[PDB]
Amino acid sequence: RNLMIVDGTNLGFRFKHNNSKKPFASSYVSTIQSLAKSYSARTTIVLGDKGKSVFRLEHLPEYKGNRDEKYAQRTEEEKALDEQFFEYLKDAFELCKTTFPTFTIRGVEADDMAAYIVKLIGHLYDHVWLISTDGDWDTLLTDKVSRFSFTTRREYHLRDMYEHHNVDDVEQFISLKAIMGDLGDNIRGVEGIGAKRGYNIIREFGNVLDIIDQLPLPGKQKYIQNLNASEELLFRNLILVDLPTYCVDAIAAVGQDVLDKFTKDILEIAE
Ligand SMILES: [Zn+2]
Repeated sequence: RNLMIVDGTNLGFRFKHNNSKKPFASSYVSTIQSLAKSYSARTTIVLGDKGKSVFRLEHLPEYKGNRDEKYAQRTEEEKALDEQFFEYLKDAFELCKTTFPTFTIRGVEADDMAAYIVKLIGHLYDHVWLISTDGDWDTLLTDKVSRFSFTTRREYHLRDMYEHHNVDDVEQFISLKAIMGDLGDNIRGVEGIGAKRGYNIIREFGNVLDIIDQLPLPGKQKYIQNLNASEELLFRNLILVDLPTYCVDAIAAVGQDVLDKFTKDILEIAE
């Protein structure tokens, strides 16, 4: 029997993209019942997001400050549609409450909880299935932990780290994010360095903490020059992207008590 951790808000947004008018709460859970059946999910855990990441906002005050700007310039109809979605989502998460253990810790991101659960109980199962279209969740991939994106109807395994992410492992994917950047979450990257360039640098010099040791790096390229002055940016981004290493801190940032209850609840389910 396997473990299934769903990315609630993420799946919800997929139901929005398919249709912004029609409610989805019913299909949502049913779809999750189908997936659990297929992946012999003996245990199923639904997780959604609730608020900005307290842990991230600390190391980067402007973290995700771009998604706010986008809502500021939305018309009445747009903000309306947006509000609808979030309503239908709240309903969707309520429906789940009747079938699957659901969780929402305001101030903690979903990936932070999924990563904490994976660590905490991942060993109690034969496999762990992450249900998300978000490839950032691929930082949890192991030979016993895999992801499944509906948008592509494809499942992603560790061996697929290069084709899908331009890197070779979980540590390189973290270093690439920290070096490259992440527009979607509004995280500044080394100006001039992208996926292909970032990889090559990593392949030749190693992970971030290894590249910091070697700065300045040889080369007369501007991105190689920009790199040599991003040390501060690198240390920062690394914390924001290194999910498996900072997930316990990310949750504890909202209370040594909230972390305790969530720990108790998980194991109280994986038993
Ligand atoms: Zn997420």
